[PDB]
Amino acid sequence: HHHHHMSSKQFKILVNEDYQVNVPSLPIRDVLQEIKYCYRNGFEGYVFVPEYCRDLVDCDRKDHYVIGVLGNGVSDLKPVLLTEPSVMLQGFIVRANCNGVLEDFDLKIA
Repeated sequence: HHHHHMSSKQFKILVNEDYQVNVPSLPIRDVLQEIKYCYRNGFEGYVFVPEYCRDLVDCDRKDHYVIGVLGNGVSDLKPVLLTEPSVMLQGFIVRANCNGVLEDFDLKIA
């Protein structure tokens, strides 16, 4: 029998809705390892950019990946391209040093 239990972590991440940022992207194998690192150690050095603010994110390697946040409630962390069209995309967690506001995120690995 299935039994509901907590299987995700809570993180306080800086949210960027105001500033244009140029961010690094990675090959898919490296982003999968980076998502494991962040799930264990947190998101220092990262900001979350909501999907409605996607035009704020520049990148020199559009063929490579960033951290995507997918789904409602408990969101999944998955490698995504910045052009990801999924209607389930909440936003991106990208390396940046800009100002923002603090928000809570309930996350697990895809």
